[PDB]
Amino acid sequence: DRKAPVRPTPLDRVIPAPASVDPGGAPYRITRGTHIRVDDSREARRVGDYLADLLRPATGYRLPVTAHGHGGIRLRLAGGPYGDEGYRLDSGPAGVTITARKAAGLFHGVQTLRQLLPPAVEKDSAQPGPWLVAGGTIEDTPRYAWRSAMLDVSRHFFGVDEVKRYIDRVARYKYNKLHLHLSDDQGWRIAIDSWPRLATYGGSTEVGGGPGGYYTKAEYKEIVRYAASRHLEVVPEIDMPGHTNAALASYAELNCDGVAPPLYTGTKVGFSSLCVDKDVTYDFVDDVIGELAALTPGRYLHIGGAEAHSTPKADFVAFMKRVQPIVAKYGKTVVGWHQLAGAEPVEGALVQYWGLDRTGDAEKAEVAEAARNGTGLILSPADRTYLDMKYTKDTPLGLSWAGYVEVQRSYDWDPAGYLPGAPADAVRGVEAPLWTETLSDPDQLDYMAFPRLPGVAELGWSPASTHDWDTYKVRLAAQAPYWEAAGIDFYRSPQVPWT
Ligand SMILES: CC(=O)N[C@@H]1[C@@H](O)[C@H](O)[C@@H](CO)O[C@H]1O
Ligand SMILES: [Cl-]
Ligand SMILES: [Cl-]
Ligand SMILES: [Cl-]
Repeated sequence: DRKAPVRPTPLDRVIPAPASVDPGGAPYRITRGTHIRVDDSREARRVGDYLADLLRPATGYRLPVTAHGHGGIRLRLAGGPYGDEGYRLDSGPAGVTITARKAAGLFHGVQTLRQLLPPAVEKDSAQPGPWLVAGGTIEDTPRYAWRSAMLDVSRHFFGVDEVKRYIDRVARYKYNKLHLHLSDDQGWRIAIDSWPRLATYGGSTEVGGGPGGYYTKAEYKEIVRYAASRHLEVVPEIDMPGHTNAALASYAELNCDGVAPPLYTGTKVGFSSLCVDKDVTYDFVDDVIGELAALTPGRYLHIGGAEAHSTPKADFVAFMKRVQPIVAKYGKTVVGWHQLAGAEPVEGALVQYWGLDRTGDAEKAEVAEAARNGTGLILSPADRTYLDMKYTKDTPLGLSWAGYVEVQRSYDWDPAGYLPGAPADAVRGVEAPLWTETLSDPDQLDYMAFPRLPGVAELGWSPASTHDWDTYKVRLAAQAPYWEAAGIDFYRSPQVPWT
């Protein structure tokens, strides 16, 4: 009875593990006449409609969303110790009630609810159910405020609809930020009015050659809107001064020798660099950041800064000293890869650490020192959360430069005591980046993203006290029938006792 269990799945069997789970009493059962009761507000109905849309296909129920009556499923905004993202979920014969202070909390409660329901809920045609929800109470709040997923749309371009699909994949696990890697050596993916060729030429191809693509400002705006409806704050990244061949190939004047390099379709890194000694370089950066900031309602702007191997150390420092202020000029908070820690991060900046266990102490120290100086840390170790890394030497896709990364390794660590010498309070959260040198279609993205994606979300959300591989793997194994029913391909790791 894998697809449609006789009894409801345990109230605690969800990912991320909730802060508090108190099972008790009989379950709730959604039936044909169930109404979704919400408060009389736009944001309330919004979450209500979102839930109805997720349930209507598999149940074949009407599931009206209204601001009156005593609906079997109620979403209510009220006071409580749930913060901006937490919620309380009560379940029993009397119905299911999700209470929170804000819409994001109700949304997160919905993500928990869809896991309490059976795998059949993922189907597109009416199913028999039963639509059971374990009885009891769940009180949930997040450990970290920065819980993100990155999608590389530069190595291989993914259109608006494919990005929306990935957004829905991550929304399942309460991620709250979407990092979009909009530019690299193989492509520039955002139209900039002041430099039209960046998109039309710089975005004309991708890894492996052939058609590439890019987002018009309208398309980017739609991605931001869709992400916002899924409570994901979009963090756009324009990598600099390295990983800039797409831009360099589009405008000869940006190159130190004044010659535009060919469009790049390979998979190597670290060979490109903006020309630090030219004034035009900074007019370019200002124009791009200014236009990107205007399209970004979010608080952050990622300027990258990693693998600028064609940029002398002194030049890199000088470059970052000059460009960081540009971000604040346009009202945003700068974010950069941890190499920025070696280039005097400005006040309020955050750095994304992608180091490994084997990274030298000197490099780790530089980042820990930045943390001591007030720089926020986003943890995404290359040998832990880089979703493009192979599970084993036999994985058909992905890379292996950071060694192999099985499911347990990706999950089995604690952000608070990860980087030696770094103050725990400097850790803002975690991120799971999905690079695309080897991935060209949505299904391939799924195979490399799952099953490690839920694990990184747990690290960002769950209390350290709930962290345990032996019990976590059981909750992860439980996702199998859901992904199968939803058509989500995933790596059936031998470390997980799949249900
Ligand atoms: C922070 C950063 O720039 N990461 C680079 C990225 O260009 C590449 O796609 C990925 C491969 O796993 O890891 C590094 O080589
Ligand atoms: Cl999905
Ligand atoms: Cl090459
Ligand atoms: Cl390389």
